[PDB]
Amino acid sequence: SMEQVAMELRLTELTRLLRSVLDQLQDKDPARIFAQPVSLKEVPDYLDHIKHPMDFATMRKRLEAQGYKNLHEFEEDFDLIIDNCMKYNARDTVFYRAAVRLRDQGGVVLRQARREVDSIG
Repeated sequence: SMEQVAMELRLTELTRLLRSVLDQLQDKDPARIFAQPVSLKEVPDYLDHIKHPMDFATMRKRLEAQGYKNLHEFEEDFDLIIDNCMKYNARDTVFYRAAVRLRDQGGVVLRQARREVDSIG
């Protein structure tokens, strides 16, 4: 149908916008602490601690399969990155601190992304 195509164009355009959001968020992680999944070879107990691991590469795979239907789903995944880190790692670590800085800086980007998603529809 033509309606299915129109819906698919909206999804493609959301995907375009979330790709730009993802790039901007990942620039706020210049140490690349959150770039890749936590290694289960190097942290073998990780899944005993963290039930839903997340990282920027995993988000990018979902994004490119157009697997985020709305901004809420994308934000859920970004929040997992931060929240998992702040539980696994103690307050006095470079990892925890990187997450705090990513959260604070990403808030600005996400605030305007929400306005853009509503605005453009």
